[PDB]
Amino acid sequence: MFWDEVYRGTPPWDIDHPQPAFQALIESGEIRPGRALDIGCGRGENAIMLARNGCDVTGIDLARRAISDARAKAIERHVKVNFIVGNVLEMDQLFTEDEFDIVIDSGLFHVITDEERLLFTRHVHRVLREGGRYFMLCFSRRASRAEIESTFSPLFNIIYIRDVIFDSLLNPGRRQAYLLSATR
Ligand SMILES: Nc1ncnc2c1ncn2[C@@H]1O[C@H](CSCC[C@H](N)C(=O)O)[C@@H](O)[C@H]1O
Repeated sequence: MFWDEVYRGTPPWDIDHPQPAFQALIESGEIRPGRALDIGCGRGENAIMLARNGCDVTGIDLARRAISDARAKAIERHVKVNFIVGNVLEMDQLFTEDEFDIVIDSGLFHVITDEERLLFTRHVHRVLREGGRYFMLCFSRRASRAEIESTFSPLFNIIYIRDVIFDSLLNPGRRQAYLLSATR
């Protein structure tokens, strides 16, 4: 399966630290610690950072190798995180509605197929608590912001879309990104 193949190596988003956009949300107090879900969590850096800052954290990813490596990191860093193999489009089998204070999405929405985009937003909306926060980080230009807005505004109250930086292993390193903050 494609995502098993990418985690045979180190893809360009697979940095050795959490994304600064999410870490800044924690360090500024914009996010208050709570029950958090990291969808498409990859090798777990953002989920582990959330857990080290007092969140009760679950991470889900399709790729068993990413989940296994994420568990290894959690053990290495003496942090408790529930890392599970699973499909975000089947979360009605894994989580309840209204369960999570925080859902973070670091590059998952970016790779959801256009056919499944509406189903994706419904699953995310379902597991977010009333008044919870969905944070979605993706690559940015002008139409990138317009499609984020059109995709999420039916189901979510959009709080903001913010220009931020994204760390990567690419040869410019720091790239341009958009951060969506939204509630239900
Ligand atoms: N339907 C799906 N359900 C759960 N995870 C998925 C998925 N489709 C793709 N993914 C996962 O989504 C991730 C996007 S890459 C982002 C990885 C991680 N959040 C990071 O910032 O490093 C990949 O790890 C991929 O395996």
